[PDB]
Amino acid sequence: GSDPAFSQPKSVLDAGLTCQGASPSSVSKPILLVPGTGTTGPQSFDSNWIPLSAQLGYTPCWISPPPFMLNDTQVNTEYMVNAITTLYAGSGNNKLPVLTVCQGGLVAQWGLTFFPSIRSKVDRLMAFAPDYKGTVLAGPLDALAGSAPSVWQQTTGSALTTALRNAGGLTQIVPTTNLYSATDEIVQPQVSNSPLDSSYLFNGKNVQAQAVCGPLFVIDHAGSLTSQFSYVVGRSALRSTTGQARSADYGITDCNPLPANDLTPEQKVAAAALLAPYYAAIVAGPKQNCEPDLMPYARPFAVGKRTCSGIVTP
Ligand code: NI
Repeated sequence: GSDPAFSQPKSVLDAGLTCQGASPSSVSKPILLVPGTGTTGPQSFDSNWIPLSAQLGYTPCWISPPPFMLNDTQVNTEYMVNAITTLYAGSGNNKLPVLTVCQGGLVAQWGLTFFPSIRSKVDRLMAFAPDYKGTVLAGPLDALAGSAPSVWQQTTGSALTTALRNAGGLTQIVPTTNLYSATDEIVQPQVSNSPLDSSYLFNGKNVQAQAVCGPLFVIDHAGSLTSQFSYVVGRSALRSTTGQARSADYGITDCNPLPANDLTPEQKVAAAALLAPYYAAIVAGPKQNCEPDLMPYARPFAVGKRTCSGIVTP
């Protein structure tokens, strides 16, 4: 039951993977970091989970799909599937955690859905503000002529989010923890604490910040990745014997929306001013006049949706 074929040559996918202080071919305790839209690996995790996971005993690794995750999401997924295949064997055929933010969570779940070979190679998934259903703040699909391919695909009602949904991709495939906020200014809707939210996965550990820390708790898109509450939740997921964050680990002791306590003062300042969410506004990306066609492995699950070739059919 082979994997679908990569549209990209494997050497191009290998050029996006980097382990801090080790080689991806031979590494002990790796963790895969998948960045958000408009960012590279370092731009997303420089001030937070690259130094934080290193203190927890992991070798930080990450992918940086070019250019800044603005290309087709299904191509960004190839970088991740190649990265886990590499890191899993690189640690001697041992599962590894994967930690994501924004489109990274949608990339992680796309790869787990359509590339079965990696499903038993990810130990657990820890996703901060993932947009599995996309976002409504991306505008209507009929006013994005020229916008980046991934911006088309993360627009609510896209063929990509439709196919992921109908393929069974809104169910956790490996042990997953999703930490998100109702006050996410990038990903909406996030207010229901229910399967209506873009970050919700069926059977996962879905942690909406306001459900733990109260409705008046305010935490933005970037804060969802760097807050002390995010660190304590993220650390519970990684150390858990269930592979999901445990409600007994974190609690209301931890409801602090500022950069993680174990960060340095320099790394706390950089995390409190992280503009990566809005970095894309200045970066030049690809041009796209219609939603990118779905790869043949996902086309059946979005029948009736409109992409560049026309209305998808069986
Ligand atoms: Ni983002």
